[PDB]
Formats: sequence, C-alpha cells, structure tokens
Amino acid sequence: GMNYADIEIALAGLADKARRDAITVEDMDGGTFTISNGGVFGSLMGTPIINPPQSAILGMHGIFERPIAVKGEVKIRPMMYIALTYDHRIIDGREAVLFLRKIKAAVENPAIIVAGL
Amino acid sequence: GTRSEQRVKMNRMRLKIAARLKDAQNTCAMLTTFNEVDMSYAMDFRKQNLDAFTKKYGIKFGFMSIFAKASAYALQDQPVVNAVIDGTDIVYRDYVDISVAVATPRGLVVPVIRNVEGMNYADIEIALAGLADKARRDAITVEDMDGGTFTISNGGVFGSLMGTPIINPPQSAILGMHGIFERPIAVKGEVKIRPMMYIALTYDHRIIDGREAVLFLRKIKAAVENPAIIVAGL
Amino acid sequence: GTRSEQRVKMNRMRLKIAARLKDAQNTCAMLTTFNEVDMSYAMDFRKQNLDAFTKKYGIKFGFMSIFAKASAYALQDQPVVNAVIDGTDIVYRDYVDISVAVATPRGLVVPVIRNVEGMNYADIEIALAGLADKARRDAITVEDMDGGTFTISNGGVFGSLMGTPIINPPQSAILGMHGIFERPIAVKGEVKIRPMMYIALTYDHRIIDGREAVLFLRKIKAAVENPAIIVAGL
Amino acid sequence: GTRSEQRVKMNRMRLKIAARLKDAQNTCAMLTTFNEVDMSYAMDFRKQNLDAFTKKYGIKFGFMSIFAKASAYALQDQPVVNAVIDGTDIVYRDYVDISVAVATPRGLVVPVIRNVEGMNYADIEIALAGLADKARRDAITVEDMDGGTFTISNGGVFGSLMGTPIINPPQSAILGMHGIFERPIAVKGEVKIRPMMYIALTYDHRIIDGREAVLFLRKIKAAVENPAIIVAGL
Repeated sequence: GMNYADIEIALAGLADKARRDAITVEDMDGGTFTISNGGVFGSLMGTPIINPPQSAILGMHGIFERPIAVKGEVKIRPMMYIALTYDHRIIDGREAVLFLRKIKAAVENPAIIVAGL
Repeated sequence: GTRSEQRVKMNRMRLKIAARLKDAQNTCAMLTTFNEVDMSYAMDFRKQNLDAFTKKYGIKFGFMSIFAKASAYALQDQPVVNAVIDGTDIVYRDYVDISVAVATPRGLVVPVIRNVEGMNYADIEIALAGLADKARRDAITVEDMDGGTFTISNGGVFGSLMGTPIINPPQSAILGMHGIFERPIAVKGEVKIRPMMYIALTYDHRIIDGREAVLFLRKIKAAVENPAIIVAGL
Repeated sequence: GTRSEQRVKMNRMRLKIAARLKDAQNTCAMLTTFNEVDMSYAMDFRKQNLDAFTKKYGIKFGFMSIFAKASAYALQDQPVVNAVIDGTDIVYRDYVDISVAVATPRGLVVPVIRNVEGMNYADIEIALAGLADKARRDAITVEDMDGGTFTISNGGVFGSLMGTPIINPPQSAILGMHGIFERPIAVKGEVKIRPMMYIALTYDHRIIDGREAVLFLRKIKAAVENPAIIVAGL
Repeated sequence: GTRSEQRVKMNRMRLKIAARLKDAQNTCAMLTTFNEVDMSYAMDFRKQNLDAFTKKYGIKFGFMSIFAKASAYALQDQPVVNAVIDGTDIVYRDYVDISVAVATPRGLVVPVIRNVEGMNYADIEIALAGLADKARRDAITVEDMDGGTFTISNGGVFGSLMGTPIINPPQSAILGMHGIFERPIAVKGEVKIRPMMYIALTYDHRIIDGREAVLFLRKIKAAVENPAIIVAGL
C-alpha cells in the first residue's frame, strides 16, 4: 500500500542510515522478495542464489541497446534482462512464468498495476 | 398553425427535483471552468485490454472508470474539493463516494459508488455494473441516494461538446465529461489528428478557489492522459 | 487622471428590461451547452441560390432562415423544449413562434415570427423582412411583443465566438448563433479548412433535461449541416 | 474507507468573501462571452524587448501590461463598460482603475492600479511591481482595496483554458485571461501552428448590452493581436 515516492522515501532513509552506519538488527530479516541490484554494475544475465527466509529473488540487470523487431519492423529499443530464481518445492514453473510475464507487463506498462490484471 | 393548448399536470417528483435544483442554485455559487483531455492512450489501453478484462473479470468496461479513479485520486490529494458547507461549518472528508448518474425507466436515478479511493478499475466496474443491474429490474433503494462527494455525470454517450452542469446537493464539485470528437491538434511541433473530449468543472467559489479548481482540473487531465501518474503520486 | 463623476439618470425602460431579466434569472435555471456546426454546405447553397431567390421572390436572404426552419423542425419533433411553467402547470404547445431580435433606433426591439412550422425559407424571409421594414419607420406594435417560444438571437453579425444568452420570458430555450470563423477541422481522416460557427443553448433544467437539450442541439446541428434531414423526417 | 469526519471552523473573512460573492451574484446578472487572441506578435515583441526594458527600467515584465493597457484603451473609448448601478443611478466614469488579483500568504489580496489610462507599459509594470513588493512584506493597506472599474484576474500562470469569473463589486465587467496553449490555426488559407489563449468577459446585462460586450471583446482582441491600434485610435 505504498506509492513510488513513498518507496523512494523509505529506500533513501535506509540508505542514509547506511551512510553514517546506523543499520540495526531488527531490519535484517522478514523479507519476502528481493530486487537485488545488478544493474548499476553492468551485468547482462545472472542467477542469484536464493537467500533465507524468502523463496523467490528477482535480480534486475543493466540496460543495454538491442534493435528489437516490434510491429513488423526493426527498431532500436533499450531493454534489460531479468532473472527469477525460484524454489520448485513451492513455486511451480507455470507460476513463475506467469509471475515473470506479469512483472514484464507491469514494468513495460505501469497502468496495469491500477488496472488490476 | 393551430391555437390549441392543453392543461397537462405533472407529478410531485418533477417539482421535487425542480425545487431541489432551485435551492441548489440559490445556495451554491455557479462557477465553471473547462479543459481538454487527450484520450488516444485510453483508446490504445482499452483496445489492448478489452479481452484481458473480459477473460479475467467477466464484465464489459468502458470510458468511465478511468475518469472515476482519476477523480478519486484528485479528491484524495486535494481534500477541500470534496468539502461542503452545512450552515457555518466546513466538513473535510477523507472518504470519497462518486455519485454517478444512470438512466432508469422512471427518469434519471443517481446511484452512488461507495469507498472508491482504495478500489481498482475492475472493482469500480463491478460496483457500477451491479448498480446498473439493480436499476435494470428497478431495485434501487433509498440508502444509496445520498452521501455523494463528486459526480462524473455522463454526457458523453449522448453527444455533447461543452456543458455547465448544475451543482447538486450535498456535494460541491461536479465534473461533466463529454463526447469524444476528432480535432487535429498540434503536438510536438506538427499537426496530428488526435481524438480529444472536453471536460467541465462547476465548482463553488465559497469553498473551492479558482486556483484550486484549475490545478484540480489539470491534475485530472494529466491523470487521464497518463494513468501512471496515479501510482506515481503527483 | 481626473476624479470627475456625474449623476446621469436613465429611463424607465432600462429598469423594465433590468428587472425583467432579474426575475427571469431568479425564476428560470441558468444552464447551457454548446456545439459546432459546419456551414460549408450552407455557403455553397447560398452561393448557388442567391440569384435564384433574388429573381423568384425579390428579396435578399442570409444566414438566418436555415437556423430558423431547423429550430422549427426540432421544436415540432421534440415538443417539451417549447413548453414552459406558469405556476404549477406545463403548457405543451403545437404552434411555434420564433422570437427574433433586431436593432431599432431606441434600442433592441424583439419582433416575433408567427406560425413558422408550416413555412418555407422564402416565406420566413418575407415575414422577417416585413418585420424589419416595420422597424425601419418605427411601426412595431405591442401585439407582436409576446408569445414567442424560441429565440435565434443574432450574435453572428457582430463577431462573437461563444456566448451564454439569458433566458427571457415567456419561453424556455434560446439558441444564440454566433459568427462564422475559420478552423482547420479533421474530417475523413485528414486536415481540411472548413468554416464553422459555434452555437449555444441555454435551457431550463426544470423542464428540459440535459439529454433532451443535447439531442436537440445535435438534431439542429444535423439539420443545418444537411438540410435534407428536415424533409427526411429524423 | 473510514467514516471519519471533523468539525473544523473557518475564519470570519471566509464568510466575508462568501457573502460578498453571494450578494454580487444576487445583484448583478451573470452573463459571459469568450474569444480567442493571437499572441505570436506578443511573443516576438517580448522576445525582442526583454533586454531593452531590463536595461532601461530595471524591472522584469511579462504578459499582463499588454492586456492591461488594451483594456484601459477599450474602457476609454467605450465608457459604459466601466459604469455601474448604485440603486437607481448610473455612474459614468472617465478615470479607470484596473483591479488586479495577486497572491498573498493569507489568501488572495486584490491591489488596484490607479490612473491607468495615461500610463505606459513600463509605468504599469512599475506600479504592479510596487504593489507586489508591498504584498511581499505584507504592507497592503485598506485604501487600495476599492474603486476598481475593471479586472484582469490572472488565470494564465496557473493553467486554465476557459473560465467564467464571478463579477465582484463595485465594478461591472471582468476579463479573465487564460493560459497560452498550442493550436494549429488556419490563417491566410493554410494551416499554421500559432499559440493562442482564450479570453473571458463576464458582463452585467443590466448595463452592458451584448453588442457592447461583443464589440468590446473584439476591440481588445485587435488591440492585443496588434498593439499599433492603441496609438492608431480605433
């Protein structure tokens, strides 16, 4: 229940707490998902190891230039690859594939998140 | 070319709505402003998600929930537009209930969508289709006839271009959306044919200032032209 | 930069029209809507039938009878637009009398065209030219000052673009036509410069509903853009 | 989705402006007309004389004195627009004082520019910048709160397109200028993208006739599109 700017406020507050080394112990657990940044450093693909106590980790990657065929003609559109390392004991392959397609549709078009798909 | 007249007598309810709008005009201050909203992104979004919403939620959607959710956002981030005057008191409200006009066999009944701010497109369409289905077999009750804070009175399906809809109690601002036409608008330095539609905003000057209504209408225009603003938080 | 003021006293008739429009605004509900009407077919029709009407009927015609006959048709096929309220009664009327404004040396006198529904273009121009000729040597009587059901108040020769004309008694809807300008409108998928002119419709909400006025204005727009509709029966 | 309301009490001045505009609407007759004004010559003139006015007079100018001096000219050559009714008297005035709205920390205070008819662009900007500087450290007095005959209420910096500003006492006509947008207008037989901005004119029908306001708005449109008319004498 938290907008873009509120998420940036929380993330900038946590980074500012890490700036003067004020990171506590109570904010070190309880995470359910991970958007581990590998994009600022310049990766293209990756397979990030699942860390406890969660069950799926999406490692976003750096934005590069690839001339993708869209609408029947060649156009240079900057994309970036994503990863999803998921446990097979609970997340099925269908579940993770639809999950990744839904995140792809939500990031390519951010009207889906208020549309409810 | 005949000098023939008759003495037809109307019903009580016609005098009821007539005296209601007369007291509404004699109480509120009539004051309007207009703007133009691009709808081409809404055309593309509906054309790409028609089958998606049909296969996911089962009902048909069109042209109203985009304006409704944008208005709900603009009332949440500007809470004096929903506030009214009851004597010598101003009632700021956090909850917003959009008062929607729809046709009924007796006339024009006005059902109200409840708790619209934390409510998606498809849920708003579910509530509106439920209210229209209740109006289909004439099951509209009395408890859903009041409490509205805003109005997206439909004048678009009927074919208007501009309008100045009268402020009805107990709310304080009514946006009358209009029909989508074709106008070749200059965008990015060249002439392009983009289908727009004009909007209206008849707002009381006793509580909503002109700056407030102008920024309100610009924010709704930005929210309907680009529906990423509503999750962006502007 | 002088602090000089004077004490000029007006006449009784200025207070008469002032109190008349004040009681008209305090009785009727002020409520407007607008639309745009293509006039290029009217330009071609007048340019091809100027000498025809001149050699057949002897008088000069322009820009008003097209709007008058279309309004007469739209009042014949929608008879609640002409109806008014006198206390607690609604007077549906089959006869329609267009109340036309024209200039006079004293001010603005308003002659009324009688029995306009069964009356062609050239006959309407004959009646209007006769009323203007009666106003030329100041022969306007009292019996042609009331009974009007509609008004095509001319604001087009003077150069307006939009307007919201005040409802005057004893009618209930007034269409103020405006001046013809140049706007490059997108028609049939490409940009074309077609001269249009905006129209107005200030209608009481106590008797004319918004749906009624919107369909009324669309029907007049279709009747003036294409004058075959008036014999077609739509 | 909470049923939470509060009982916030406003100040005396909000009721003061509310009752003032209520008595203004109940006294004057609400009646508007609009037009469109080309601003490309104003764009070129400001872009060529920015450094000239900066190096000659020392202050920064924009978008308001052109409309102010044109309105002063149109009130000097049409002296019934400035005249009002105080009971049963019409007060023709030769002096004109434009009543200008500007923002203040408490709300919206309205300083008045005095003796604007014999007063150039740079002198009007000197007076307006002095009044805004007086409003900066909150030095607005009571003697400059009345006596205004016209109003160029700014709705252009905030982003409106049309508006119908309420007539405030003790004047009788208020022109609300609006924001400059981009519209590809047909001029000289071809389509050209020229930035215009719409204007408003809400005028009492008790003293200003519709012909008077239409010619008044056309004269201001010609004076702002071409500022050689104001020395030409039309």
